[PDB]
Amino acid sequence: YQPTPEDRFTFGLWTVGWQGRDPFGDATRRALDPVESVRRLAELGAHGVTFHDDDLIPFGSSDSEREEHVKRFRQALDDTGMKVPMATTNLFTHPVFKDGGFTANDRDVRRYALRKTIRNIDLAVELGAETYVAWGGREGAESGGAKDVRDALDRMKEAFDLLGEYVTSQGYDIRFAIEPKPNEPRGDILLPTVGHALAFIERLERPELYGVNPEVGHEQMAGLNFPHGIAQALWAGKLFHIDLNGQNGIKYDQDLRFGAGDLRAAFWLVDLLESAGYSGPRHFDFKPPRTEDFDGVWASAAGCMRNYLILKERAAAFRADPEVQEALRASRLDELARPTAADGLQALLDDRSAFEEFDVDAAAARGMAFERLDQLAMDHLLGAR
Amino acid sequence: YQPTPEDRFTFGLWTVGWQGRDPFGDATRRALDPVESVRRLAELGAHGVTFHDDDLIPFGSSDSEREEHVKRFRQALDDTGMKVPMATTNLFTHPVFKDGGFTANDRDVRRYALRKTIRNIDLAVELGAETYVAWGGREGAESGGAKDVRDALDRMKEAFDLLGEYVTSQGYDIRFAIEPKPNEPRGDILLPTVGHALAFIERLERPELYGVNPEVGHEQMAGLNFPHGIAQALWAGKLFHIDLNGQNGIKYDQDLRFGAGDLRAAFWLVDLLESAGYSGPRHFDFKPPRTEDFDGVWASAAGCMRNYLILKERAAAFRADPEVQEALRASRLDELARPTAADGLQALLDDRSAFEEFDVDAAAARGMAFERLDQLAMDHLLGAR
Amino acid sequence: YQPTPEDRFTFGLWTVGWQGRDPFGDATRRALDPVESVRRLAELGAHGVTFHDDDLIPFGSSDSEREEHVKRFRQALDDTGMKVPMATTNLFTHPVFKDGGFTANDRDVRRYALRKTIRNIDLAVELGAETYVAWGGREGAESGGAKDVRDALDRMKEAFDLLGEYVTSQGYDIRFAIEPKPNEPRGDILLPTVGHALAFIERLERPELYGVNPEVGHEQMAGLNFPHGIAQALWAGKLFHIDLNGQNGIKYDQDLRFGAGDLRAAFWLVDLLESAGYSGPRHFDFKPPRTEDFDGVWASAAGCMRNYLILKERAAAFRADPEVQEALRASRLDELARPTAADGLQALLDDRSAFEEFDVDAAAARGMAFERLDQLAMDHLLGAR
Amino acid sequence: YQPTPEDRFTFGLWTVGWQGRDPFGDATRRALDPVESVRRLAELGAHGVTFHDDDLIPFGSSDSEREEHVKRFRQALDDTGMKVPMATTNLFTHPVFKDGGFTANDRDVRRYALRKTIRNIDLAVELGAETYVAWGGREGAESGGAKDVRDALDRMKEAFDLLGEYVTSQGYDIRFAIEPKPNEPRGDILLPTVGHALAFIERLERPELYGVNPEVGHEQMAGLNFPHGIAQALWAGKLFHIDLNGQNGIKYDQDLRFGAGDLRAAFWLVDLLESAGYSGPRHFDFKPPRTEDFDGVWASAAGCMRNYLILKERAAAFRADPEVQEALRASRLDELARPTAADGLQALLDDRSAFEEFDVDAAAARGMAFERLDQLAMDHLLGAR
Repeated sequence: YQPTPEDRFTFGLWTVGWQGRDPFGDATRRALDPVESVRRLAELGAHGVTFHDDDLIPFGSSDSEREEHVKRFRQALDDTGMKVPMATTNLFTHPVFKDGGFTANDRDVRRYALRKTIRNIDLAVELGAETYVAWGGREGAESGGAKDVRDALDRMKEAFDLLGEYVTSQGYDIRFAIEPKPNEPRGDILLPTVGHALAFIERLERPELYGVNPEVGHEQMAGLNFPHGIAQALWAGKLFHIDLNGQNGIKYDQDLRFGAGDLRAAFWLVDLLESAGYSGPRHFDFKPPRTEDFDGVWASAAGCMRNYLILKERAAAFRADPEVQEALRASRLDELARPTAADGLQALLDDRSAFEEFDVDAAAARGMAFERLDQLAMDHLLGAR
Repeated sequence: YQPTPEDRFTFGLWTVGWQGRDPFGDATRRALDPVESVRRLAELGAHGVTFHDDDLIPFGSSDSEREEHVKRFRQALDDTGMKVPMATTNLFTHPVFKDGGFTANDRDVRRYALRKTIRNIDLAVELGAETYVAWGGREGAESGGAKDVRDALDRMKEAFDLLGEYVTSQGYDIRFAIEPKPNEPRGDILLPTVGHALAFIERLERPELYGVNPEVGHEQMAGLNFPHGIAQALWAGKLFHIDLNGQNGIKYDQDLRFGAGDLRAAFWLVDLLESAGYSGPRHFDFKPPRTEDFDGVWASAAGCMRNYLILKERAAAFRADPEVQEALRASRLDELARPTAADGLQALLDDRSAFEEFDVDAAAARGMAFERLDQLAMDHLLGAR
Repeated sequence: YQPTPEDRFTFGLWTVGWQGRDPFGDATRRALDPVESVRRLAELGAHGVTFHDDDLIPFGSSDSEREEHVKRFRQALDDTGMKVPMATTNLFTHPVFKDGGFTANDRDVRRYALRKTIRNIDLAVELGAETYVAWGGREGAESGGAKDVRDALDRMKEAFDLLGEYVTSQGYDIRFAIEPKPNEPRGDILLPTVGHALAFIERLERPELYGVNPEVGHEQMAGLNFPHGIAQALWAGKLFHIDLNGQNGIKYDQDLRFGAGDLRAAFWLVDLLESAGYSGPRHFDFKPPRTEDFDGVWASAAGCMRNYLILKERAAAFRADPEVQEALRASRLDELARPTAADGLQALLDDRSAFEEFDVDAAAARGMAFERLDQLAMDHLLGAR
Repeated sequence: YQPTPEDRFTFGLWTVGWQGRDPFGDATRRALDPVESVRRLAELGAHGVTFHDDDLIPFGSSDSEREEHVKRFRQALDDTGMKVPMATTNLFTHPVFKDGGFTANDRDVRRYALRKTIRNIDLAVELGAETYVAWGGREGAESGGAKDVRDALDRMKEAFDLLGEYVTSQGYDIRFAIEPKPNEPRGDILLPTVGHALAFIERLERPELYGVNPEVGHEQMAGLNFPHGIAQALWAGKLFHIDLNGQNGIKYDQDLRFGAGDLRAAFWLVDLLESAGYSGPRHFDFKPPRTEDFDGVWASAAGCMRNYLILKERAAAFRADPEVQEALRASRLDELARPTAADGLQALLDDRSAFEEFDVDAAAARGMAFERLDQLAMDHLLGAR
């Protein structure tokens, strides 16, 4: 189950680079030079890497220090053949963003947030990124009176419209993806789920430039079904990027390697992405646990890819199995894909078999056969067919 | 804190009428005649009542039995001055709906679901209802292979488009409101949150005819902030109706009386609805606990209204307090309501005070004063000012 | 992966017999005769069945009807070789138990609860049961003032002491197991977790007669790690029985078949039970989803056993793998099993290598190698070694 | 609602001293000198302060630096009249504790953990502390194979027994309190709830020296009822200390000021503590949100005390109200406090009114009147009587 760059696996600099600082503890690992992570990831079979501005260029860097950090990074990409398909802005770490970036109560902070983002969009484009992600991790509140949410959504819309105006005025081929999260580090975060982010996009001036970048662990922190949220995103044509990791239920954001956490959810996610033909990066936004040394870091990253490729094999075996195809008909998945009333409203109204002469008890007695189908899916996942 | 019909408080027949059957227990109360609930509610100060088809007319009723149930009900409304502002369909109780109504795998069931709904829209209109609610409580799955969610959302869209075609062809003045719930009775329910429902509406043929009917306990079962979800719904112009009750966290749907559960969330919800000038019904979808006899039923219903009116007083006192108005400026709520960049993109790009000469440390050091503001809100809620 | 009666798999009458009534829906299946479930389970390879009094003998049965229900049941057990290793009382379904059985506020109800339980202990003993389970599903509250919890725990202790007095006075070889659940059907249930139940047992007059009967889905409804709770129960010598099913996170009690829900938790549970040599019944307290007809019922039951036997194979393969044994040493699982200070307190106090000359940075730098170990566990679970 | 030192309000150095570093963000406030927090707290009306070793004496301090930090601190206590009723060890921050302190897999780390704790027990005693708290925040695991929980509980028991041996050999008047938490910073933490900690104490060599120190937000992170857990702790005679804060449901540990989060739970907690006559410190383990400057820090701390005193008034008014005393009898709270069968087992067995002639339907029909009682409690909390 060896990955190759064709599998389109990508990683954040901040993932394998996480030093292990948590709310209750100091760093357990030294900082990684981005050039070293690029080389180590390429050896593992990754396709590319992603970055926040502040991961690549230390906050406060002079223009000259900046050019030198970019130059070194670009040499590592050239040396390894690694791509940079996605970039993003850090609008959460510096104290200035303690009440948000785009929806900070302080107007000067909001204007600053926008300028910091625009600087990084120019960098992302230069590096070849196709998607620019926005995670508004500080947009939200711990208390009810601190944030009027209608006014905040006005400010959020204003920020994203200005960014769309900038990209279109520059003629850039880059699209935006909004990354929802329900809470942490704010007590509640605005646009908390895939659904909220999708609904919000429909009110922007140029909705076609924006999609979503959902994350496994994020939707699971609201106890939601991640494959169901991804199916809605695909149905809307808005899955621009996806972030893969593991999460054990509703608690703090664990960022476990992909495959860990809810293993059956990972299976159904892989089945969906592969059968819908999603062609974007498979990006891992995870943290090697702070229990690990560098060897455990690389083992953790390698495990992300391995688990995706194992699940891909099992899902493909499941859908290809004639016994499963027969079970899917037994469960009327074929009838779910047929229109309810392609004959139209009037014909439906006139159809006595739809109501007056519909035998509800006979219909009610038909079993759905879902448990046999689900055990076939279990047997395939476990290699017990 | 006495309600009057002007306060627009409404109740489901199925609320005070709940017999107390739960997953582990038999009914503890006899059935209520709908006419008796209408009279008892009117004495309490309610404005009106709502119904599922099957609450008013027993499933399977002949055409003549039907006319007689409607006649009696209409006489009680005339006798009391009670309105019927909202109605809905039961697409969840009968075994035929065990895999859904609009998104059942069986096509015949879906066609049946539509015809059952249309019959009840004609009734609702006759009774004067302005909103028709749809809660797809059986639309969903316990296992991954049982429901292809893209095909299900196609079927859901098809159902709602047909309903919009029917209403517009009949010239009815009625709008639809989708009621999201994340789980229960299905393991996961499609359109699980306010956000998912809003995003879905934007893909229907006539989005202007559809809004949301969120419920307190429903969003709280996903651990989400209910006032934040309602602010997004209002921002989108889609809050057509609202359902009020109480819920203690992420667990089964408790349907406690309004004010019970998360009391501070109830406060912030009332503050929002009143300050945004929401003019729709305040509907209570709750269950008097099965511990209660009929006297406890009416005490429970009366408590719903009482708690709304107490919270309304406290929220109004909060916003009117000059010391709070001063705290809100101290916290820059006024600056949140001002555009970030009404000067436009180019002026922002050229503004050195937004980046090159922005003093990030001085901005970072400004406290937000949110804790003093939140303690003023606590003191007002508790009458301790 | 074929079960045989030696695997000690057991099922509740009420499991395969569940008619599909939920809070929002009518039954989808006809009632099963207990004799038919005994025969169908035996054909599937089960070892035995369990029952509440009211599953076997309809509530209110005359003494003669009772003897006849027991006679028929006993003939089915004789015909099939099925055992009855556990029994329990229904103290939750009848309206009289709406505020509890042992901790009802009404003293007459509590006395009734005790007499109903004692009648069934005599039956259980006659049928050969070794464990008598108590699930206090109605012991709890929806509101704070309704139940003084200290007085309720006094009543709970009094009930269990009286039961221990009865069993010992009769010379019965039966032990009790308390089954904790955090909520549902009450808003909060007393003794909500394995830990609470264990702590409570230590205050009974004869603690040696009582243990716990934990359930997968129950602990997971509090977001707790089920294998960790079972390890504490085993550590205390109190795992008298166990109930196996599946649950997807914190929500209503789903009662999915075993292996469904959190699959990796099921793996770690099986690893623990098998390696600790638990010798009690593997009992399934699950519900075939109401989507299913009778064929789906039996497929669901068969899947419970199949998934246990697959997980047993994978866990045994994991622990037997020399590469895993080597990983476990790399992670110092061997050092965790050695006493910290068998040399004693004074020697520890005098040992300069434990503090004065302890090199904390060198210790801090050692990686734990947990991620390689966990990927070996994933590869074994998935058959990808 | 002005606190005075008689109200026994205490605060951790690390509470008002929290610099605002979170998983996603840098500090927003400068460090506080402990002497300054002592003075500022005393002006606010606090009774005392608590500390981890590392809050008072920077990790790695030489013996001389140590004596000087203690001297300064002791002068501030003398200058202000502040007490130190509780102390604790930091076994979570330094990287050496990344896999735990008492249950680290590495034996050398465990021995180190013990020696670090013992050094601080001598300090606590010198400073006059009556309770020594242990929060094993790093005792736990992110993956199943990393920690054998039976062996870990052996190591945990061994650590606590050695500490009890030390205290008794020194003749110290200090008792221990175990502080449970379900998760964070480990994926699952050992002894995750009040119940688990209570059950564990019963297996130590000298159980009388150990109790619990539960925290509001901790139990609520498992969705449990905090007042119910405290009632069980009181019932067992094990509530040695308590930590007060606020938490909005199941998510990361928010540490909001007391009264924030679940306000009705705070009310019922205060009612219990006051009516049970708990005489220990009311300690606040909270964090002023990182949005705040120093003025917001002190406002936040003051709000903790204010909210306790408001809730105390309302709970006392509730219990004193003749209309509530009458409601409590209507709901048979008086009958809950009477023994079920003080007449004994045989008399119960012979009592035909307990079964043979018990009218279950008449008993079933009695309403419990809980909703009227709960609305009286709401009216009292809100000052709307």
